[PDB]
Amino acid sequence: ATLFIADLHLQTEEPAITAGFLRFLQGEARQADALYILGDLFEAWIGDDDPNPLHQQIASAIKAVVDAGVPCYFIHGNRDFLVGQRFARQSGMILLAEEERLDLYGREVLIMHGDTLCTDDQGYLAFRAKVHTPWIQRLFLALPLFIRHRIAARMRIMDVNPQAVVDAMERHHVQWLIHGHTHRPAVHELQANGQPAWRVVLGAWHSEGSMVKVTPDDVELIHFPFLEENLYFQ
Ligand SMILES: O=C(CCCCCNC(=O)Nc1ccc(S(=O)(=O)N2CCN(c3cc(Cl)cc(C(F)(F)F)c3)CC2)cc1)NO
Ligand SMILES: [Mn+2]
Ligand SMILES: [Mn+2]
Repeated sequence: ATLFIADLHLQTEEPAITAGFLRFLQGEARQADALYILGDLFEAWIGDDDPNPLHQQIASAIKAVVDAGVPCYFIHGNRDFLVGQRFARQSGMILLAEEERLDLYGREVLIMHGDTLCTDDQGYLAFRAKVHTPWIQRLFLALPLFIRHRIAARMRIMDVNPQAVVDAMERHHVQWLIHGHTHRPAVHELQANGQPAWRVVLGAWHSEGSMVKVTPDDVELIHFPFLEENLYFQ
């Protein structure tokens, strides 16, 4: 099976989500053919030179999955668009483009974070265009770390446009799309390329975890607890 997760929004102040993700990496992920992280792995990112200990803790845990034979892939979210090749090397992850078409057991599947499908929010899309401009990213990353941290602290949900969904699935000629961003886990039926098509949405990790599991036989949207919930009787 191939696994998809997104919208964990990991951060120091939410250790329960981190512990849930570490358990996921040490258990479920080790049995997978591959693990894809469709953006918003971290609640914030100001560059790969950040000494935040959580970053190294997460990189080591993902690296252990990769070393166990499970390739891991990352598409950027709107929270963590500055994740770069240094973190890719630390974690063993492979960075992918904003849209990718996958062969999953003979099923062609488009994957993306999902924010680019929210074409009704033109203000957001203009902000996105600016922070994805390479010369702007370069200038921001050149600032001292302490300045970047102040900017980020100081700076501290839209849904998809149905026609943007059809356009993306016809551009890639797929009948299956998996994304996150909207935090509304669901399976939507539509029509694309003259045939029934499906859009599968991941959940954010709020109280419990969420993943999509693709097998040769089906597509599974799965909700599971962060920790081992030991039975006990009354
Ligand atoms: O979860 C969700 C969220 C719902 C959708 C909300 C969309 N809005 C949103 O995401 N905002 C946002 C805010 C702060 C951060 S940040 O703290 O990580 N960090 C990033 C780098 N960043 C920067 C970069 C560059 Cl290049 C240039 C500059 C500037 F401005 F100084 F020039 C700053 C400083 C701030 C990241 C994202 N959807 O699924
Ligand atoms: Mn998110
Ligand atoms: Mn997002």
